[PDB]
Amino acid sequence: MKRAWWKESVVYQIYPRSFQDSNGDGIGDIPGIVSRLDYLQELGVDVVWLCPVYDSPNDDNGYDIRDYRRIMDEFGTLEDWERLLEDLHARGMKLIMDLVVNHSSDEHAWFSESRKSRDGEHRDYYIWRDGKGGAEPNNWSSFFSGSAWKYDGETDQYYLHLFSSKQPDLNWENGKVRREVYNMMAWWLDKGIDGFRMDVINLISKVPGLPDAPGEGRYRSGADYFMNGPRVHEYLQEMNREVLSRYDIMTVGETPGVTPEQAALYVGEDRGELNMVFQFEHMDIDSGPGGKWDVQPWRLTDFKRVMGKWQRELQDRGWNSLYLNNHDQPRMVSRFGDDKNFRKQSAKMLGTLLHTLQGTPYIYQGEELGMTNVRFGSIEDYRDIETLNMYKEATGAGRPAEAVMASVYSKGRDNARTPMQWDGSAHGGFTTGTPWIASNPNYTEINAEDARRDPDSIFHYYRRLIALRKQHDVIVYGRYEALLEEDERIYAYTRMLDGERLLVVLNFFGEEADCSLPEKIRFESAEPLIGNYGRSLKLRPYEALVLRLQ
Amino acid sequence: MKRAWWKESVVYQIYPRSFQDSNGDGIGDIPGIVSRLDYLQELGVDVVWLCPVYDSPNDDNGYDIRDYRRIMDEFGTLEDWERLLEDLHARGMKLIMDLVVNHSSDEHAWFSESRKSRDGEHRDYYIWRDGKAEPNNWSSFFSGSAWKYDGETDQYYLHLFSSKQPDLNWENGKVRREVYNMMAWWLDKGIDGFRMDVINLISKVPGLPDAYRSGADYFMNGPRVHEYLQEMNREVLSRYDIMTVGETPGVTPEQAALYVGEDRGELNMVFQFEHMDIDSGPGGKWDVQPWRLTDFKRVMGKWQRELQDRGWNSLYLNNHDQPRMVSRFGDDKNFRKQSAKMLGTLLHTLQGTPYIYQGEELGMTNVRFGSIEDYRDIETLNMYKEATGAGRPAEAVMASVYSKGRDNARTPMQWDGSAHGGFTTGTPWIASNPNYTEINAEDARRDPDSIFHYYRRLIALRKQHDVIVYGRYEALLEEDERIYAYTRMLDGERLLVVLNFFGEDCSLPEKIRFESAEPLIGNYGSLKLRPYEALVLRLQ
Repeated sequence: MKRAWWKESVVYQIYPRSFQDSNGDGIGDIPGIVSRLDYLQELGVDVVWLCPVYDSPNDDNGYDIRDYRRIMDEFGTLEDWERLLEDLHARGMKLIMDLVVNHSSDEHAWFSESRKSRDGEHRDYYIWRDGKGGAEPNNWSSFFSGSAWKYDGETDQYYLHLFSSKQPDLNWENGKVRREVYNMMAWWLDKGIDGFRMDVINLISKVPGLPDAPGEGRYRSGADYFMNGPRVHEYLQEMNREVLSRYDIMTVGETPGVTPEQAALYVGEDRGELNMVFQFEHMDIDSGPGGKWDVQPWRLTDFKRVMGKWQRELQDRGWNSLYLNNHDQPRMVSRFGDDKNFRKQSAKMLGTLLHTLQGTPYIYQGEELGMTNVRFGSIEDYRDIETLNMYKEATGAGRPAEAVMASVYSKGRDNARTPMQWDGSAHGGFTTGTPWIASNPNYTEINAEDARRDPDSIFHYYRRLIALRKQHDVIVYGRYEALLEEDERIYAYTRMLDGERLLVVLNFFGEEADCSLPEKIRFESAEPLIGNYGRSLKLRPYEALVLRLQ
Repeated sequence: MKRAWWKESVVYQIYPRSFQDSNGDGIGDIPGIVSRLDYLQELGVDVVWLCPVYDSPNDDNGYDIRDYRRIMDEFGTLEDWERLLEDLHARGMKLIMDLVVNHSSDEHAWFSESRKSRDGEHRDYYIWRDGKAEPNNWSSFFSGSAWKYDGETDQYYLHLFSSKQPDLNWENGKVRREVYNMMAWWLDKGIDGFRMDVINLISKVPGLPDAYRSGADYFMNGPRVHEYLQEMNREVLSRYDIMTVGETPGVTPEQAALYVGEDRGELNMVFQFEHMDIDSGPGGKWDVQPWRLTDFKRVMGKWQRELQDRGWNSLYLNNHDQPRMVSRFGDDKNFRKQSAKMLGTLLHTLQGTPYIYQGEELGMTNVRFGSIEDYRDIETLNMYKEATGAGRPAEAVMASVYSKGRDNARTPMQWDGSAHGGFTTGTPWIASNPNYTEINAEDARRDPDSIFHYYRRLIALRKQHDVIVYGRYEALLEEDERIYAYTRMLDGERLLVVLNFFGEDCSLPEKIRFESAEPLIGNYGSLKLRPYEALVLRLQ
């Protein structure tokens, strides 16, 4: 439809804590990011998205912010940060920032002022309500564990904590709250950040009557009332109008459990809200009805459907973000691929997908190296307010630990927050000392040096995926139309733009499949732009080829 | 801010059923409206809002539509209707239509197809859900639950208003798309606006929550109202030159701003029910309670000040769903004339689009029939039944019906002093108030010092001064609980509207310095006081 940079951009997500350490603390630093910057520029990353790098008590790794206008002591100083912006702006690259705004820290001046009394202005900055029958005002649950309300005797009432008790949710139904949100955004936008990734933007508004959750139970989901709220769109349009407009930026949003059509009101060209959004609908292919922990077998078809559905739906007006792994999610080469049998091949084709699909590709740390989910011996080797709260509770319910651990091993978050693997030394040359979380012992195999050395490496495939992306318009803007849809072993689609065509045939299993191509897709000019392995319908295991039909 | 006709327009609400009958049936007809059209033109009415005049079982009297594209048999034919449009357009006047889109009828083509099975396309045109017993502890507006069970499908259907008013699924495009077609169907014919019925009740919280009790939190001011209205505006309302008012229950000045706002591109104006709950209390509408003039003045001023800068206020103190004003906020017995005139001054010397209901100009009073049998309203006659079940004292139940009932305003309009104030030749569907030997149109049109001519004079000056329409609002003596005073100023022009809301000291402030007294109008033809008096002095 229309052209823009963020459309033909590739964003690389950096979890600071476990990217690069420059002081031997074990916690990754911004200056550490600066040290490794040449890596990203060689890969060809265009935009960089650092996870939250603000002042936090570190209950949820930065998402609970004590001060918005201060860089987290552990990461560095505003200067160390300013360097990264400069260097990146000098390497021709861009910086994205994490907007965590529906919830704040307990330590934020506001909350410390809120809890003080029922008379202070700051009391309505957060959702304080009175208990329904000597308990919580609803049967809503926290995401990590337990209720989403915590009591305070100083005021004799509960406060909404849809996440950790240290993440008190903000009352966006207060002009003051919203107005202050815009100031901090401007504060950073005034400094030249080239975009704002917004954290759970659709959780910003709650149903006015703060209802309970039909279905009863001890503690259940209030997702029908906080998620995809009534005033969500009312505020974003204010945000755009108030702050986003006056700056040239890119805007992606963490919208969990949004339907394509709901997204269109976020992602829509003329909506004037956000530029793109993170749907979690393809993160619940392996997940089941009970929760994220309900790991279930998954059908390639139904996967292809959610991918295609989203691709087709937002195509005409709107832009799809392409992501299969973030810091909250397990790593892909394992999840949708063979971590053991065909790690390298798996990653290459899965990467092909997100790169030969329409939308803004996102890459998370280590994706390029084909990093695998981690399986530490004990729970002690883990550190996540979700993991160690799902364990505690489930074990308190008498549930088998081996079972509870099996869930942690596949659906955990620290499966992705392991010290990145740069080299084969101690801690994959991340920290000189000891890491805050154990490093996967794979670094003697999975590392950056090997990749940058090995010409047939995952790193160098992604490079080329990015390289051809900049060298053909079909890849970015081209139409989407799938083939052999019913087939449960071959994911095949075509990207066409103007007269240009692309045939992306993929094999999601470790079996040599039958490339029985249709006739609808005629060809007299086979032009393999890229291939996992360098009519032979015998497609190799976990193989991926993007033939340019032309 | 900006200028537009609907801003300096006066709408007259017509309840067809009890306006004028031209076939002795008792039921008022559209052709009957045509007969009496010279009355409205005389008064000065610019726009005419007929209540629903479409094919209906007549359960809720037009608000249950079996066919949207057909005029109710009892009212006339499309031609009889077309005449009214032509005559009105030829008298320089306009027609507003009722848009009952929230709820269809059971007899409508869709519902009869919906209930058929779980497979037909029409199944998702309405809100059918599985029970939980019933889906939710939501209650209907008339009585009982807001869900009725069907065995054919073994599920309940959402009926917020009545079992004969099945609510429509606005999360379906096919529903919405069809809504737009009928709108265009009428708009193609040249109707000069659309009064929309429970517009904010179109969208329900997706998970159909439990709250028998009010589910207002979810159906009212729902999550996709503003989403749809923009679509509707975009798809149809923008393509024609019209005026649109919306029936929005329980809307705060700020929620309205999203509906009434200039830049929102949704609705031109809305009907707030916040000044209809001054006399009402915490239990319901029936909880008649004593009311403070200050708190009344607040809700009036609040709304006037809030929507002032961008937006437009609708000025209404009685509709077909509400009791009459000369009685409610005035003395029906002591100073009917004075109560009527000062209450009219308010809505005519306040900023906004003044709405007049039938008989407001004649100072018609709330009706007190001997028995309940003399009443005919689904709401009235359903509470009475429920109340007897809880063992409510009929005396108390009727005392509620007498004040807060809807049939108070739907009695045959009193044109003259003959049988039925010259409404029907036969017998009226509802007994006519015997006041027609006192309260009538002829007397008004005759008597120069009549309520009719005061409203007319209010309508006149309205057209002759811009301050009345567009002027700024600022109140005075706000704490005073007896005198409702405010000032309307525009450019250099000022207006001082001093009003006495009771039958009994005009200690004017100095902030309001004047060196030119110019009484544009006055109830009764320096500082004084008078019973239910109202004067609009133009300080200038």
